[PDB]
Amino acid sequence: APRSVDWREKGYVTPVKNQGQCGSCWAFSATGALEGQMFRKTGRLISLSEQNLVDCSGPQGNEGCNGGLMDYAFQYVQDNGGLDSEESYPYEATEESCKYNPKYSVANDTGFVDIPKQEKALMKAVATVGPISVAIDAGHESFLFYKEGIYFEPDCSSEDMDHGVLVVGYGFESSDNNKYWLVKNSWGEEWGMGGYVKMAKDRRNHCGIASAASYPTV
Ligand SMILES: *[C@H](N)c1nc(N2CCOCC2)nc(N(Cc2ccc(Cl)cc2)C2CCCCC2)n1
Repeated sequence: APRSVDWREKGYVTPVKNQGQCGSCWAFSATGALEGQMFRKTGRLISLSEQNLVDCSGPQGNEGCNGGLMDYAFQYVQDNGGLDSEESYPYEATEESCKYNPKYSVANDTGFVDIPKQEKALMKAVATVGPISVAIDAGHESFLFYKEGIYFEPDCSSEDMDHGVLVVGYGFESSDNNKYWLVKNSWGEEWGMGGYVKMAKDRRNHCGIASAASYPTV
C-alpha cells in the first residue's frame, strides 16, 4: 500500500477524452479501466471504443447518452466477446445503431470485481490492480468549475452518485487532511488539472467515491 500512487507514470492511462453533450461518462469510465487492465495483461496501451459501448450495450441495461453503469459495460464485453478500438469505432456523441465489428476487437473480459464499499479497500485495489471505475457525486457548481487543489464539497453525498470517473492513483500534499484520489474525468483537457481532479481521500468517503468501485477481470 504505497503512500503515493500514479498509474499514468506506469503507462496504464490514455489521454483525457471529451464526452461532449451526452450521458456517457459511464462508457469513458469503463474503457478507462479496461484500457489499464488490458495494458497490464499485454503491455500495449490501446484506446477503446466508448461509441461501441453507447451503441451496443442496451441488452446489458445501459441507456446510451442517457446513462449506464460501468458494471453493465464490463458485462457487455463478456457477453459480446470483445470491444472495438477507438480508431476503428470513433466517438460520435450521439447514439447510433450497433456497428460492432468482431475483427477490430482489441479487448475482452472475463467478468468484473465489485470492490467492498470502503476507502481502505479502494486503496488496496488502486495499488494492487490499476485504475478503478468509480461513481462520484458531481452535481455541484464547485465540481463543474473545478480548477486545482483538493476538491471538498460539504454538500456532497456518500451514496447518491451521478457521474462515473476513473481513479488512477492517490497521494497527499504538504495541513491536517492532506490526502487525495487522483481522478480522471472525461470533460476534455480544459477542465481542472489537465482533465484530472484531486478528490478528498479518507474524509468519510467523500462524494461516495468508494461506493460503487469496480474493475474488469481480463
Ligand atoms: C454520466 N454522464 C451519467 N449521466 C446520467 N444522466 C445524464 C442524462 O440524463 C439522465 C441522467 N446519469 C448517470 N448515472 C445514473 C444512471 C443512469 C442510468 C443508468 Cl442505467 C445507470 C445510472 C450514472 C450512475 C452510476 C455512476 C455513473 C453515473 N450518469
